[PDB]
Amino acid sequence: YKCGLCERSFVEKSALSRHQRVHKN
Ligand SMILES: [Zn+2]
Repeated sequence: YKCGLCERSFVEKSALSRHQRVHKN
């Protein structure tokens, strides 16, 4: 799953969700 904001490919949506801490809109 590509973050869109930094498109790092997170294998699982859980990780993608967690990764938003990095930007959080
Ligand atoms: Zn990101």
